[PDB]
Amino acid sequence: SHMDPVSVWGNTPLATVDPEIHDLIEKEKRRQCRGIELIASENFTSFAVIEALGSALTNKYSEGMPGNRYYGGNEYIDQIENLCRSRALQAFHLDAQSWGVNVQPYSGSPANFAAYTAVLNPHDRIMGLDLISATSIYFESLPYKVNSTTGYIDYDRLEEKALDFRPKLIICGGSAYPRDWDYKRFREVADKCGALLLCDMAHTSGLVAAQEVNSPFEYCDIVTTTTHKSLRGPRAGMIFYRKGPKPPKQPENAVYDFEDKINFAVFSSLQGGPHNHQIGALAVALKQAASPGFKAYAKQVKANAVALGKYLMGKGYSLVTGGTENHLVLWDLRPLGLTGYKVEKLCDLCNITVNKNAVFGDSSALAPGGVRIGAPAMTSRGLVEKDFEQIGEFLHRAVTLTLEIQKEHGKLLKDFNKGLVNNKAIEDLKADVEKFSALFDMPGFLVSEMKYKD
Amino acid sequence: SHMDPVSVWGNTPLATVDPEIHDLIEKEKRRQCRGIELIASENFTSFAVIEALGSALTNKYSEGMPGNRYYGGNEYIDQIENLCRSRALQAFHLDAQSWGVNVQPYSGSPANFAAYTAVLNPHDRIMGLDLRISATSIYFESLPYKVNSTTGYIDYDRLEEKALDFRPKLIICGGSAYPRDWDYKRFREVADKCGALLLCDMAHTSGLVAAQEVNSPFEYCDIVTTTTHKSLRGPRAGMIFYRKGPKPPKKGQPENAVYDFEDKINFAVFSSLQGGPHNHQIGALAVALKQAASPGFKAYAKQVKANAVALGKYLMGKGYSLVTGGTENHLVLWDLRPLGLTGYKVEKLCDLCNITVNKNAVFLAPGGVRIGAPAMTSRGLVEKDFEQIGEFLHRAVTLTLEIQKEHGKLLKDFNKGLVNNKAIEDLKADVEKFSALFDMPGFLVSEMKYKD
Amino acid sequence: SHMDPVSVWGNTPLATVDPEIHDLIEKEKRRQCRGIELIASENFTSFAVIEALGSALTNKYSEGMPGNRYGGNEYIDQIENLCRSRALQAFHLDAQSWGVNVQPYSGSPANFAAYTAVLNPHDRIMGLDLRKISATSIYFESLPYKVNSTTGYIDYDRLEEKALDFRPKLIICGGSAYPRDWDYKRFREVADKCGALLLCDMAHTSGLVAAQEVNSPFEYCDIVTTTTHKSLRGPRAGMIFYRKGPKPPKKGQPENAVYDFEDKINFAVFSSLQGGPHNHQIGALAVALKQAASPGFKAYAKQVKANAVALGKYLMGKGYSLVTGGTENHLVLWDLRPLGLTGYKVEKLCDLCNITVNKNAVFAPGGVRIGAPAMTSRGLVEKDFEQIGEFLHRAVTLTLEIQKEHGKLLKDFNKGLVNNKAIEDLKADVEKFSALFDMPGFLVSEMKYKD
Amino acid sequence: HMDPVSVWGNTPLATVDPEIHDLIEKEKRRQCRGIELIASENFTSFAVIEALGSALTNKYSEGMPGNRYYGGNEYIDQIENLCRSRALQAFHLDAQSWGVNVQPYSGSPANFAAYTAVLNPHDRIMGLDLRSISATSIYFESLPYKVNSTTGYIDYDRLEEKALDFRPKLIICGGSAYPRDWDYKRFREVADKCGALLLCDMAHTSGLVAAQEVNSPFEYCDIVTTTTHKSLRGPRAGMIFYRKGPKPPKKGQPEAVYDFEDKINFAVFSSLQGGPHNHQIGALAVALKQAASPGFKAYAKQVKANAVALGKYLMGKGYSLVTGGTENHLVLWDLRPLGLTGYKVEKLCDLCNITVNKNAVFLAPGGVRIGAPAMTSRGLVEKDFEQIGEFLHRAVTLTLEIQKEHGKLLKDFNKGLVNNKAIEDLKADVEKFSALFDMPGFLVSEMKYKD
Repeated sequence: SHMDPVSVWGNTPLATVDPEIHDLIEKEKRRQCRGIELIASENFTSFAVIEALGSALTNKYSEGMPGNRYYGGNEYIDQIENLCRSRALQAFHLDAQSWGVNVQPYSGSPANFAAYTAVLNPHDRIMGLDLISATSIYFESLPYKVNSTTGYIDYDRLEEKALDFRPKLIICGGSAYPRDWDYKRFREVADKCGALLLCDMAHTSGLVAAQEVNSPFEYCDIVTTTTHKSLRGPRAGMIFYRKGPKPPKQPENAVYDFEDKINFAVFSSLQGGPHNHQIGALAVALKQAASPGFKAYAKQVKANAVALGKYLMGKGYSLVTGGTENHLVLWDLRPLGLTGYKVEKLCDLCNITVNKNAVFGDSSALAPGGVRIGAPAMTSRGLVEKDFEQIGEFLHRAVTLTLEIQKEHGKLLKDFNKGLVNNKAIEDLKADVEKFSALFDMPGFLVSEMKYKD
Repeated sequence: SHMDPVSVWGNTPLATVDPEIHDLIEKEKRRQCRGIELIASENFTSFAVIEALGSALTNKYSEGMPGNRYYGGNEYIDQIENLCRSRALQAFHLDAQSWGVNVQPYSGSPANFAAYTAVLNPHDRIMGLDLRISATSIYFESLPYKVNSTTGYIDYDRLEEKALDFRPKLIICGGSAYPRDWDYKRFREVADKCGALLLCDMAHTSGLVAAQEVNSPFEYCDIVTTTTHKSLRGPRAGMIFYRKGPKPPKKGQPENAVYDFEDKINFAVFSSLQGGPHNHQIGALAVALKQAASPGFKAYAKQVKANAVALGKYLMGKGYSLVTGGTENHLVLWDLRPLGLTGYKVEKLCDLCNITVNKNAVFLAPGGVRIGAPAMTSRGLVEKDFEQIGEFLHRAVTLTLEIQKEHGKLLKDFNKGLVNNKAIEDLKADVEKFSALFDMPGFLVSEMKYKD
Repeated sequence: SHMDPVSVWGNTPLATVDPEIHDLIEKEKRRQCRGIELIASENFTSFAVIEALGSALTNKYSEGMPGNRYGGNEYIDQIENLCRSRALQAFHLDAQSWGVNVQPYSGSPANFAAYTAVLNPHDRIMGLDLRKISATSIYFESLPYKVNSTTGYIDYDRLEEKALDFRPKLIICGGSAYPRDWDYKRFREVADKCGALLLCDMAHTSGLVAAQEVNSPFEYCDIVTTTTHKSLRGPRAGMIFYRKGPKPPKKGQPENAVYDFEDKINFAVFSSLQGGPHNHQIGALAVALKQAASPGFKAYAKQVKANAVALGKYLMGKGYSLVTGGTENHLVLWDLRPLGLTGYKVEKLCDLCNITVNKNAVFAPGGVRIGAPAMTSRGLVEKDFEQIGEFLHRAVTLTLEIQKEHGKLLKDFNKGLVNNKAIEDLKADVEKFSALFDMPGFLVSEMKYKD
Repeated sequence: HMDPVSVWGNTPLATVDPEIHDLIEKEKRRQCRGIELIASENFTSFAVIEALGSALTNKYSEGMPGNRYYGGNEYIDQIENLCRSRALQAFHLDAQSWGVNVQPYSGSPANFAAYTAVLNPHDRIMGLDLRSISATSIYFESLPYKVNSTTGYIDYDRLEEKALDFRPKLIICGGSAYPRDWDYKRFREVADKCGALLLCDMAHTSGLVAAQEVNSPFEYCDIVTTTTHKSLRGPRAGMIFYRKGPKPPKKGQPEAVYDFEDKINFAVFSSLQGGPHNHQIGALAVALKQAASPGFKAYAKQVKANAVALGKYLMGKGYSLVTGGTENHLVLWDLRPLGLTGYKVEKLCDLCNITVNKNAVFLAPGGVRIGAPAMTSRGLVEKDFEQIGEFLHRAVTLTLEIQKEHGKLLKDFNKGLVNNKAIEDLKADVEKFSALFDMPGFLVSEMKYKD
């Protein structure tokens, strides 16, 4: 009849209001620190970020335009957003006269689409790596591909394809490319065909901020990013855009027209307001990302991926491009006669989380031939090159086990699956993974206070 | 030289890692519980939802397809999303054989655009209330239907006549400033007459819908979308509900037709989810949907409606004019044109008095103000408190009119009477004294940094 | 074997090379003589036009831009130059304010090149009863404006209200079955209020327009398209007229603004003429346009309008209902609903009686559209159109009888259309009537089927 | 009052319009007193011209395929039905396997109606040398495939990779200047491996195809479109062939009929405002009857032998041909080895009554396109096409001299063309050589402008 008291519904902890969800989060906390997390797009963010994320900021509606009022109901939100904006420019070593940033998109993908909406008309032609996204529904997409021999982006064919196809936009960035990007060559191709040049640096934005990979800002018109990957932030989106005078190519005294179009495109995608708690949490992560500690983290992420890749190749496994210059290694399993799904499935049963991933020369996108392995998340748990060699040995045992099950039971998934049940070798591997994982600290929550202990 | 230990960067609380951001959040925490929050799209959600939001779920990648693995890496998020889905159907009294729900969209707006992508091709015709800017207007062909220019109600006849002429593939109902309920039956008849899909964006009133305090869109609409932080009192997140199973008897329809939304909506959402959903939103939303299904939430929803009614009765008793002369939901739309005031003038002055409202068009610069009850109600306010809010609103517009009668109707001229104004300072102080009397969900006023 | 010599395949007349087709054309020549041709879009063009249509012009390729060279195109260019200048002269247009492109194959592709030249794909278009789902409704975004459902006149206030809400980039005026003139001024005011281009498809009334017997669209429209075989009495061919030169004073228009239609229309037409225009249509149209500028053509246009009025006054005197209760142009829209007869029933009964009309929707199509241009061209005047009025009255009287003795269902009604002496008598009466009028375009003295 | 009907309507063109009469007579002379090497041109038959210029131009029909055979459409429907059955017969098509729509005004609108029937807007299309500015590139997403840059043959491997990356909904084959036959087998392979419909626009060689002198696209394509005036030697008109009946064995295909017919007819009908050109359909029926004649087969074979023989002659003088010769009606002459633009050769040939088309070779056009169909219809044979070869050799020779004596920029180069006795001498031999040959379509003996 009457309402519940505010203290009952509104101030009672999750543990009491919703024991089922609380119990599942606790089980997920334990999962995160009792296995080996090699999903290349995942990180373990800081408690500070998580605290800004889960705060009263989730209550605040704001318009979806860059705030400037700095008074009234938006006084503190506007200040938080101003901090997010400047810390963003600062993290990527950008001059505010030449670069602006919008931190309002909910996530990377709506940020990308808002950017496409700002600068393109519907059906405009777009080229990206292996490019069904809204990108491909509402625009005319055509992929460029890696060189069949080297695994690097085939820049000559990129230029020939762009000249034949005439894209209004060329997208840099990938999810599974283990090398850096020749943004200069991309600029040259884009200039030869009249295209805008945008980088989606989602995966390596943390390496970018740490100046451990080439900066797309040197040559790209627009740079978008999701913020939770190597950046180690909340799940949020950002759009960087050039400001001021255009380099010459073009009418006299041309200035970039990106700012208003992008702000309006984002604004019009933000019905009900942005996630101001994400902006607040992103501000915290951008501060942490500008620190000397974060530069060292980013060097360790690269060093860790290199050391895992050296361990794997030393056992005779094949890496796409024969190594890595970033946070991940792409492992080609075709020379073993294995599918990425099989290795991913058996790894998962041992609490090692990887992603099956297509490799060049795959027949069907239904059966990818590789696995993708990233270092950000376990590096954040404090792992260094030697720990990543142990991870290599865990992976070596998992793939070895996968070969044995396949050879014993068959390559058809139905037959392959027979070797996964009551398999002591799997159970032994899984136990070793848990003992190893349990050796490391965990950011974002206190393992000491977890509900499910060892 | 070496990495910071996990302890240092990773478990240190926000107050030490980032005092500036910690401070601004504390100031914002004070603003939320020391003023009068009438933004119709705002709520104050529960501490429990916030604890789920701010948890290790933010680290978990998932593919962006409805989870069914229940083993391995996704074991626990699959269970969480599964509870979110089932609790969603329960909160809105839906039978799983008839209705499915997708809880993966980041927010309401990409939830809507994914719904449109699933069932429409580019350039298909759409009509909505005041639908033009938005991606909806850019990639589809949109024509607005409108409210009757004298009653403020939706003109159902002109809607039918536009629909018959324009032939939309999709008709959208739901809106942000319409103070009445929706004749969804009529919308269904109009949609059936022209062959349109019928979609409700129930964002603002989903709380009342789940509590069965307003008309259920689900009776008549093919798809219902929602943002979950307004009347529903959840996190900021999105859901897409869609019909499943046999389509109703319809002339010329192929025999044994079944709805085909599920796969199309699932693929469109998945293709909009690069890097995965916000699994912390899904967990926080499963907490809100459990709270929405409580007996206390039905009573919250009745109270929201009663509070809006009673604030409206107070305003009209003072001779103010409300669009349609009352409300059937959580808001009141205040027509300020007979006062010779613009909505921005009241919004501005109110803002300076810690009363947050929204200028809003009525029936080009908006001549009205939208005022919502869900936020203040959530702090426990009842009708008599909304009459006190009414009196605060009455003082603010009285002062607004005084400023305009002394300094002028032009904007720069009006902005003068807003500096060093004792009436403003008196209202502000009184609003704060009043606001400090009420409980506040989500955090503990007691443990706040900036105390009274 | 070897090739037939040129003379055997290439110079032998049609009557020998293809007797079946020859006989078919001769039977059709006879059908055209021995019936009352009331299809409002038809005419009987001149032998001179036909002689230029069927000439060696059909062999000539030209690149498909307005010929300006006057070489291998020396003569086709001069023919086209005459065609353009006669086009301007026939419609009383200053060659400094108007240009005309005469290369489109027909009216439809002319309109679509016009749209292609001034609009982007999916741009919004409004036309009369504009949805047959044409390229206009598929590649652009179309929305009809309509006639007042009670008076049958165009509802100019709903038009404006619809255009303010829909915001067309292009408003098309002109119709196939509208029996009144067009307030182009009001159309311009509506188009100006909503930022729309204004185009008139004057296909049906172009002959009346040239003779200045109806309002001229050129006073107010940006573009004017037309097919040339209707009231204009020419070959089947298309033309696009467009404003050129400085734009006239317009609120919110930059000073010294110019029209920019010419090169976009030319390129759009050129891009649509794969393998070149139909230069025999251009020569034939040149002839028709010369004929349309004559004092005889003005009197013919007056007579077309007098004839449609006289027919309308006759049918109304028998108690029939016409949409808008009359006509101001070449046609009459007969509302058959007060009688319980469908357009198809009246249309089929007339067709059996050698009277060719078209079922037409009115404010199953419940009306018939009847036009005066074709019979007027055989020399018929008002008294002769009143006799057509009587033939039409008899045939609807006979249709109402078949439905009254056999039923309003189609299969039930077709019964009465079998071995009906009344139909046979009406058919013979129409035939004896029609046979006595002259026939342009060929010599009845040389026909194969003179009886 | 109105003119008497006979005065405006039955008088001949020479009386009504002496200006246009004169121009057509001059053009008739230009056609029989020059060398006409436009590969898209032919000289159609008098019999075709008589059906083209007939009372058929007066008849309105709906634009749906005709089936009435009674009343107003009695004879038109019979003409159309003959046209359709003769079209199928001219290309040896089982009427259960193939349908044909004969009402498009011309080739280009036939193509667009085809695309409108089977494509949605923005669907991807691939064709040879396509753009990304026809209505095709404007309303669909087009990407070209190209010929091997060094050999000039279609690069079928790059065609395959391009189609697999681009995923067209429609692949178009056919070309305007490709001097070789088409591997339709390969094209159907490529289309199946990428899910595409396969359309052939056979405009240029449909004459060769009907006579089975080149590969039949009907073996491998879903839809075949054509204009009818080229090698087919008919009227300027268009034709859409579409498959009917059982679909061929496909992997995930229900146990499925072709679905083109109703979609094609509706698209064409929706493009036919005011009705088809029924005189074109009549004239086309004549052309198809003539195409299925044993002499037409001899004509087709002769067109190729003339193209070949002119190729071998120019090649034996040192000139380079794209692909080193021809398998059809044209040769494409690569003039880049001479430092001559196509325009410079076309210009000088034109001053000599030799009409050729500058053409882009494998960025001003680097060669010229030469066709055989037109002069082969005037009866010319191999020895004569070698004489053209010699005329052409003299033209290029004289052109090279002017470029040496005056320069490469047209401004300077042009001075060589003034007061050029060699040019004048060549024109006379051209004209004298032309006068030796018959001409179809009109009697040379009866022209106004005699020798």
